[PDB]
Amino acid sequence: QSFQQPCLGCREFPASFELLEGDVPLSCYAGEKRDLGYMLLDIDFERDMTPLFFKAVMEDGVITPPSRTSPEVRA
RNA sequence: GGAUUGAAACGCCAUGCUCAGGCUGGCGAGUGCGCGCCACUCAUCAAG
Repeated sequence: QSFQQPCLGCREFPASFELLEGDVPLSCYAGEKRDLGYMLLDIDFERDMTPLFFKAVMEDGVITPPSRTSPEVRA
């Protein structure tokens, strides 16, 4: 169930979803560290919709962004 | 139930491969070559 069909970015790309109740499956990038550069965390809507960015590293295929509510990522 | 740099977003309108042009003119299967040389139907059996 859902309020609306989720989409992968743009509405024309529907996202099939499913709750995961166990260990995450294996990633194709399991043994690799990859740097993706700075990308978007979220839009700080409270601060007149100021975007904020973080540098994305993709060790083992898992990205760990900082909490967008943290004071040290926000303006 | 506020926000997935999102929410909205046609490649779309239309356009003869056509007009046409012998595969033709002509060329003996032909000259010739015994099925032939031989070989008993035959040795018997009343008519009732």
